[PDB]
Amino acid sequence: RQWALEDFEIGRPLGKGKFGNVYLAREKQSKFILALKVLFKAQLEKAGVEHQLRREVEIQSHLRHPNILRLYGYFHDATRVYLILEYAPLGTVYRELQKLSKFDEQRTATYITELANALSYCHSKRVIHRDIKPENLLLGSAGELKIADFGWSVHGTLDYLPPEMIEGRMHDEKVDLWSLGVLCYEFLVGKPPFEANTYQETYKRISRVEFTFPDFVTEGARDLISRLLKHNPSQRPMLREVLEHPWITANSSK
Repeated sequence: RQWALEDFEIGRPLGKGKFGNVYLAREKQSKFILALKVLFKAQLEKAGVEHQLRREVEIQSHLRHPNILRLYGYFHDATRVYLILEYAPLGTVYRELQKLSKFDEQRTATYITELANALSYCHSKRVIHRDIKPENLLLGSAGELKIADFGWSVHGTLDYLPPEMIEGRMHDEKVDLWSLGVLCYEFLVGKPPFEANTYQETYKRISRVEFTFPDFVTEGARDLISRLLKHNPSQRPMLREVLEHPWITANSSK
């Protein structure tokens, strides 16, 4: 007996798919614009077990940072689950990548700075993500990056998974440093570093950490990406060392 669908006005469809739909919406009383993610119960319980996608609402809801999409709350009815999300007006980093082909150094460094900050905050809360793709990075009103509520897709690939995870071995917070490296590279080059024609060859490249730089990538960029993509998790840097890297501080606007 709290938040309910009747408390909202529904707008245009942001996305539709096998698991549900997402719509623009506005709270009747307040009239504030937001997004409403509608998930079909017949899918959660069936496969994506409600277990995995449940309490994670309480953990996610407790995350409050300018670079993390806010989850205001949630509610349900007989057949659906409703997530009340912050609305990101400028779209995904993914679409922007389709548009520009590749980003410049100033834009790449700023984005990495905003990500490292969100991730450092998440670590202090004992929250670790499992692969972050360009399509899961939304853009705020001022153009800032927002890491979207990890999970709850409506319908991450092998290209973004660190070695320890695809190999089945143990993984920890250092998985986030590897992600940072795949992204930095993708922003500057236009495609992820281990891309291949088959899952077979992709795995091989990720496993053996096989990547190369086009001629236009700078030594400063090449040095950061190289420090981040270390097969051994322990060799990867702390998030603080990334925020203080000479190439970041030199091209970032903070």
